[PDB]
Amino acid sequence: ACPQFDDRTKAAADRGVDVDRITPEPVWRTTCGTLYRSDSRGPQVVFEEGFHAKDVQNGQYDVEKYVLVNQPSPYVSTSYDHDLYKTWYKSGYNYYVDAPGGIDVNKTIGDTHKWADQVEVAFPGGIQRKYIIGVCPVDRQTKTEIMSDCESNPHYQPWH
Repeated sequence: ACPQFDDRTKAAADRGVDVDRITPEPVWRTTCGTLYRSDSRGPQVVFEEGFHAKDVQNGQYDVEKYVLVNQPSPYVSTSYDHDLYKTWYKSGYNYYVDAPGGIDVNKTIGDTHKWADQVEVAFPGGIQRKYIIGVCPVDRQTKTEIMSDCESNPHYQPWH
């Protein structure tokens, strides 16, 4: 099965997320399959730092408002869909994530909002580097992964 942790923000790269300010009430992901994140930053920084959120102290904690309007927030978005990179094909990297928890966005705010088809999992306080498996770069012209240039994260620590 998947290990469950009492700390729903075990995955976070940023200490000090205030779980009680997350609204509306979060439905936490309890599975442990691979998740994906498109990002413009290459693995040199992402594997060293993990994914930190833009604004844990003063960002937008309401999940509905954060989906309606992109704005600094305590959340790092990922998706259940390996192929979401093809929509976001101008972001040069597709990161493969194996992290506990996260807020299942469609379970929390419903499945009819603007980004429901992106099947998102939002990580409050981001995702520490030990939960990032690796990356594949994305070719903008063909919208495909450059699979000969993928890279494992030296800091990935398997946990199940």
